[PDB]
Amino acid sequence: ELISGGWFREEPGQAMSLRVEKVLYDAPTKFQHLTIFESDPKGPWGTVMALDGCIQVTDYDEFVYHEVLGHTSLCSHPKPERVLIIGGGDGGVLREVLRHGTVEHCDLVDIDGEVMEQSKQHFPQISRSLADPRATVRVGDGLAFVRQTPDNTYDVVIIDTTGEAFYKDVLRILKPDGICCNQGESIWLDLELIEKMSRFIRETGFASVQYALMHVPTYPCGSIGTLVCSKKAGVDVTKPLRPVEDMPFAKDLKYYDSEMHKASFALPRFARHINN
Amino acid sequence: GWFREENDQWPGQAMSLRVEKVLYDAPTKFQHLTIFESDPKGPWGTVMALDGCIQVTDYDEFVYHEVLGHTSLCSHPKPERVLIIGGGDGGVLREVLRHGTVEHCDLVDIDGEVMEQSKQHFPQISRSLADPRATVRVGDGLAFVRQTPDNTYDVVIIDTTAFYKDVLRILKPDGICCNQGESIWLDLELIEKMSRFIRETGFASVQYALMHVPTYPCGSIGTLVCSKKAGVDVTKPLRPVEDMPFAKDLKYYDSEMHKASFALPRFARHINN
Ligand SMILES: C[S@@H](CCCN)C[C@H]1O[C@@H](n2cnc3c(N)ncnc32)[C@H](O)[C@@H]1O
Ligand SMILES: C[S@@H](CCCN)C[C@H]1O[C@@H](n2cnc3c(N)ncnc32)[C@H](O)[C@@H]1O
Ligand SMILES: Cc1ccc(COc2cccc3nc(N)nc(N)c23)cc1
Repeated sequence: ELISGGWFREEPGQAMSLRVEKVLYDAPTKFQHLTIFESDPKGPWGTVMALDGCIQVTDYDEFVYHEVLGHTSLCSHPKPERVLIIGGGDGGVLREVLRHGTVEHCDLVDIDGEVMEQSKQHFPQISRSLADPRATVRVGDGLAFVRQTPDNTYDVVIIDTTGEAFYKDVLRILKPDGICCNQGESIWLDLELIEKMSRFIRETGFASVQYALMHVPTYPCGSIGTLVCSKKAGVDVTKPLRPVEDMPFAKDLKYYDSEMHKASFALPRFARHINN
Repeated sequence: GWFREENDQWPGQAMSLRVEKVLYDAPTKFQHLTIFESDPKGPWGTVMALDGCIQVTDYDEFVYHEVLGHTSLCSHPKPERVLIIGGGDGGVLREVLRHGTVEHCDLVDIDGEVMEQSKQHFPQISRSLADPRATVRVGDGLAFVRQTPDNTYDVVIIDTTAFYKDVLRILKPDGICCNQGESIWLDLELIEKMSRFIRETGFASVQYALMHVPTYPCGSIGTLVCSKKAGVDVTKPLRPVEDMPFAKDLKYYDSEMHKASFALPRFARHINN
């Protein structure tokens, strides 16, 4: 029950407010509250999607997190043929993955079928990937999906979502050269959580884990990062194995390139122990 | 009990912080100055705004002060005399003073009430103001540079809320000017203009360095790093901070972050080529 002309508010002791031009969807789903609106056309954001009160997608900045997740992982892999995306119901990470000609197939599993339906309706430049015949899009819980996946199925697993048994399944379903990249977390709000997850994922049996920081302006404090995790040892994910500049789509990307890839693993000194 | 930030140039958008206690709120001869204690449940601590725009918080002031102070002084072969225009809070100056090469720093800020309030409410920032190697002037930086001799400064840092020709003129041959330089998300066209304008004034190279500033609108800002002498690749450090004894005291800046900060998203990269 957002109203056109009203203001959408996101909140300890800080709030962000964006004026609403047209409400497109606002209702609880089976799993979470989903809000989609056209923002004030006098500002840059365009259409906005929020999940339980928190902006997840906007027209203006959607490309950052999708390009970074899709390319930092696939450009770290020698031949990414088969890819899994867990979450990603909006289609953005999938759109990026499908740019890569080496990809033969990509499975995507998101628990909330209404997010994909609403992204098809109101974010066609993000969600058009979901109709690709190289993609199999499924509605289900990713926890159960990886539990039921055979050993050695995927070259790359991306976890684009909003436990010890889960990560051991991710490690087991990846092939020997496997690369995983995981949910965004903030060096400003979540530093302790990042340092724990990084230790835990190495302990689980990944050979290396490096955090890649990116400039997402609509995420709280304006950055987020992903842990890029290599199953095999001797792999340096911080310098691209397969530079995107050698691929025919590089000029179409709005954020990512090789210079940003190498830059993203440089952290502010207070966080640098995450990576060394 | 909320401070609300919203600027006419970015319509239908706002950021707000809960106010625990108001410390100061008055116009000044030049601008509106607001200082408050923010919610103790949150990280920001004490907050200073000027004309309704947050300029400093206890929590993240290190980022903008380290980037400005160290990107510029680490890009200079031997920075002995430094000018700061603005910076009445003391933060750039505190960073500039870490450097053993610096013999003297002049700091010229138009607003004396800023410095006064900063000594009162931000002592861990404004202690620098009392340093024997600094001279602090209340006054317009536009007038100050006009009345400064050619070839006076190694580094000019413009930390603010004909002029550039004067900055170019007062810098020695190998001089570096660094200026606060706007958001790639909300003012990218202003950065393009400024970059071209400074280059045509006669700086030989101008490069934009991006940094993560969590209390700034959309979480980032950058500075334009400008060299009078050509061939000067500012984007790699000439005096790496790691060879200096205060390197581990820093909370944000090091040489990996220096190099990284000049890598721009593809949509903004035409600022640097
Ligand atoms: C919209 S997407 C985040 C925006 C960046 N593209 C986050 C999705 O993760 C899904 N999600 C959350 N938990 C799960 C599980 N357990 N399984 C699959 N998908 C999940 C949720 O439905 C969102 O659509
Ligand atoms: C607070 S500082 C903000 C950045 C975080 N250190 C911005 C300062 O610039 C001063 N300022 C503004 N205009 C001028 C001029 N024209 N000259 C000098 N100082 C100036 C102003 O009073 C602020 O303290
Ligand atoms: C003073 C000022 C702050 C931010 C901005 C632009 O930014 C935003 C605006 C509104 C809502 C936002 N909500 C989220 N999540 N993120 C943002 N960056 C948001 C402009 C001006």
